[PDB]
Amino acid sequence: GSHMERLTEIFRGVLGHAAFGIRDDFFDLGGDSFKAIRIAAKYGPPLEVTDIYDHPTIEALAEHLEHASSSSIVLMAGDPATAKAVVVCVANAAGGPVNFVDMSRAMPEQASDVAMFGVKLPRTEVDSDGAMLEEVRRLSNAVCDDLLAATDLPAIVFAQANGSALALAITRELVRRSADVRALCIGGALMRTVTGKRDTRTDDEILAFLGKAGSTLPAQPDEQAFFLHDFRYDGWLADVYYNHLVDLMSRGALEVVDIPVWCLVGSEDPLVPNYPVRFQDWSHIGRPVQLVEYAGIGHYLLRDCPEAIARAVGSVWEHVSC
Repeated sequence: GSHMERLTEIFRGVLGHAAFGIRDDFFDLGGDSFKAIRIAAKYGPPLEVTDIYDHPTIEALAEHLEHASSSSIVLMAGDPATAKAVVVCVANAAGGPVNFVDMSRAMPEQASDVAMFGVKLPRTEVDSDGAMLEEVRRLSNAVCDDLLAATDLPAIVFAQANGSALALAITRELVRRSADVRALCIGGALMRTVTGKRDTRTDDEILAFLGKAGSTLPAQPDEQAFFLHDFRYDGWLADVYYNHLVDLMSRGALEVVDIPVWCLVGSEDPLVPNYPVRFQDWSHIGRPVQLVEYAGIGHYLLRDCPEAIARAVGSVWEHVSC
């Protein structure tokens, strides 16, 4: 029915109880990350997960929906009118712009000149690896189109682990169009040099992997279902694109871009513990390659030191300012 009526129905279904009003905070009574994703998915397209964080009440959220407006990116910090550069952020598997919330909230104090856009992951249904590669091309072109229509500022591409895959695509597209790309920043990932295997693991094996990486899996089976759908989809997409790039390398046909690459890694990351020798493999994509090492931190830099990641993005911009 109405905006607030659908919001109240979805909130009562997702939170557990019906004793809920339109002025109560979403987080002060059990709301979170997964529940916000589930809410944004059930409500429909025009609601984004970040709008629940900027508007954790049903009335304010419905007002936002009134003057709301489809884009492939979402503005998270700064304003392109006053800014000197923009940063396009791609999240890890099962993620999205939400992953950068904290980081965005640190940008005004760590990179005041830089605006932040987050890439939305539609997860379009496809029936083949070739269709998946066509979808990677379509999505990278959509992100580039929306970015070049949103701003004409120098652009930095930031990637979170698995998101690196899509990030690479975007960067390369932006070079084909001779757009103003000045840096590729990648967190908690390494360039893939060998053809990869497809993810045939069980849900429990994924839970163990995420425990090893330092993350817990949600308990609600619907939240788990959405998380695992997105996780396996993103893994498939990234595997396809990295295998394409590795084939290009095998034949010597991967062009090196004159764009610097920053590799931000936590020192205690159990997923890339061989980085001291492998981080330099980003030379296949761009040069020079710079390493920033965060001591005592694991894989999830955006969870454990988001302010420092904003600081790294500001540093990258000032390094490529002139």
